[PDB]
Amino acid sequence: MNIFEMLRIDEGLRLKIYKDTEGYYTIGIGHLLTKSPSLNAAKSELDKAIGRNTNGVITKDEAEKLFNQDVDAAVRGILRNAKLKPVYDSLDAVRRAALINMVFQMGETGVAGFTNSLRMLQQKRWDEAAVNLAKSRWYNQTPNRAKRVITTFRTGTWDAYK
Repeated sequence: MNIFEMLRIDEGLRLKIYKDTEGYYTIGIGHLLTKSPSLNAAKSELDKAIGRNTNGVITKDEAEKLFNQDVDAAVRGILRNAKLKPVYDSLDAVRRAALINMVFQMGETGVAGFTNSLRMLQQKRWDEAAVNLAKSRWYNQTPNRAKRVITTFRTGTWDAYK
């Protein structure tokens, strides 16, 4: 297991434009295209992202390329954020993956907003952090995924993805 397989499990793979859990146009392995309700706007974002006229359909190779870019972006977002970087640096590799997963799903700004959870994680108060993380719109809207990510923070193992 690793962050790529972890996110493939959580996000799946769809080669045509779909809507994510919030109703936003998305493609591939959880690649958000736009928050606009316009499919045409989403298609324009897709073409720009892939570098060709796609008409809403991509190949697996293309989906994987976007995915690699998006994981990279999540990691750099963490490292450039003054709230996220010290927490990330304090964590072991498995729990670092849990933090990347969160940023992949909700963005740097969103995760950086988990101020109290982040503090508990830096203090290595795992059970307390797990309870605090679940007191969130995140957990209430995507509870099974959030439970997997929280279990990863709580235990420092990949047990929730086996």
